Amino acid sequence: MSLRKLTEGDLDEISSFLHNTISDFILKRVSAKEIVDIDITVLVEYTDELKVDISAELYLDELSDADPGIVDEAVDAAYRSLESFLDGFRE
Repeated sequence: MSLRKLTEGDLDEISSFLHNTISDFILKRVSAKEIVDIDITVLVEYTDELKVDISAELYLDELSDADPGIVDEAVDAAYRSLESFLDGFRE
């Protein structure tokens, strides 16, 4: 481990990195202009043990047509990119 004392700042740098990771993954899956909107909430908590919880919603136009997992791929890509980003600190 080679980081800082995890408080609101560090935890939001991670919440923002996770939000961008899903957003950029959604943009490498389907266009921001085929999308009506996206709703992404990243939660991180510490109660003797560490919790990280990622909720993402992807709202396409009533005309678009995309893959039956394209959102789940973004959240999984964020969780697995977090697990390997943490391999840089926890192995």
